[PDB]
Amino acid sequence: ILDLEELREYQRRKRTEYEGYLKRNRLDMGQWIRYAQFEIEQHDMRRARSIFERALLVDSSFIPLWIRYIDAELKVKCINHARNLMNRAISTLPRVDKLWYK
RNA sequence: GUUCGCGAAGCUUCGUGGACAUUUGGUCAAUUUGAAACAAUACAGAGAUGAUCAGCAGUUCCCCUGCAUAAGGAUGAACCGUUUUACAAAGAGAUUU
Ligand SMILES: [Mg+2]
Repeated sequence: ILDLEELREYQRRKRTEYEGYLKRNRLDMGQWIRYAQFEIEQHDMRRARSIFERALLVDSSFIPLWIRYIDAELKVKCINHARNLMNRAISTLPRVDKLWYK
């Protein structure tokens, strides 16, 4: 991964692969988090955010996804957004203990 | 042009007022640059399983043939890979205040 174009090519390919894996097992939720992580690594915060949102939409009742997303939000010192996300999660799911605790 | 009236010249001819009839067609403009596919060459090449082979489905932001809610398409196409956290409790040893 020397040049920018090379990176783009790599990244693009990876994204495509992820998409392919999703299209079959949309309801997986491990894959989605992996994808999100990858996006985060790539330092495209938008993309990562989108992916997480998509995952949530697929399976709202999946705490791990929520928590990982929150972590990601916090990781990038983007607290306000993270806070909002947390609030949303709480609204969605009150009787799960964990979100509140987080 | 048709004509039904008026006014001048010789029923014939000019000059007039009316009535009749009244707004088409274009999502488009004629060769490369607004998107057809097969074919061809080269290169490989055939689902499980040790091998050979049948058929059926399944997922999809892939379609094709088919009148088709028949049927058929390489098991029609891509799926075979990546896969480290709602993560705590107990015990032992070490440096810092
Ligand atoms: Mg066959």
